[PDB]
Amino acid sequence: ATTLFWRPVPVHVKQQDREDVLEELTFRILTGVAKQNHNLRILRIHISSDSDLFFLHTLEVSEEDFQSLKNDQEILVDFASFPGKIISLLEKCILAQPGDSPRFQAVLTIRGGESVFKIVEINDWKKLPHITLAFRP
Amino acid sequence: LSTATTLFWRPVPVHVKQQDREDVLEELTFRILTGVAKQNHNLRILRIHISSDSDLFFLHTLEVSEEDFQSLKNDQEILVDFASFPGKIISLLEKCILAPRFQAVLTIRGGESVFKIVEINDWKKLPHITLAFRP
Repeated sequence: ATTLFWRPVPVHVKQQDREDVLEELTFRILTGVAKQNHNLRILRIHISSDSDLFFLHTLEVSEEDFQSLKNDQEILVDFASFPGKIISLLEKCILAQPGDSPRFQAVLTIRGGESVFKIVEINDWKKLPHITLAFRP
Repeated sequence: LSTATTLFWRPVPVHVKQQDREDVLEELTFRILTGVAKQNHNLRILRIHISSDSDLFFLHTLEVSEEDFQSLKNDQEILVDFASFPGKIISLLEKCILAPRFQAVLTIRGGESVFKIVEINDWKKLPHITLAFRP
């Protein structure tokens, strides 16, 4: 395994039927091979809280899974360059300030068994979805 | 319709996605019409017509009544109102005409068609607007 990213990121957490709450969530991005298959390279992303044990959101994307994600999210680069672009988007959310425009925000809509993570760019008339991922508790 | 005003009427280079085969680049005429339907509580209506450029053509139409615009406003996470919406769309359409960073994309989704304007950046096709049209 290789930790390519490990630091807190400002995320607007949307709990079920509860208004948005800005929280500092820890993001761990790791790479390597699959546990039950060393012929398959995988990407693992961990969303956690330093003040909650039950708050764990994971996401595994293998090079096979990426081929569907590449078409779904309309990504131009390859699987190797994918974690870098995620890190870049996560960096913008960290450096983002309530005054500047356009502003990048990290959003996590949490439900039962599934949670949707989004990073949007808020311009003058719309929120532009830079990335959309699905995480499991 | 009362006080009808055609805000937009010109062909646009559109990438019409083919499924089993390579997608084709086709010029489609986009018409944006706004007006007042006094038959419906004087509520305003926004019509967008997409048609191919030939004597034999297809016609897909999108209608949004102003009280229904909040549905679209929620789906696409739009921050402006019904009146400011056409201006943003026209702006994106013109960017597609000029050369490519911005491209117009039309794909099939069941019995409907999905129009989309994307911005080619450094790693993906950033969707600036996604609309559903009905034949």
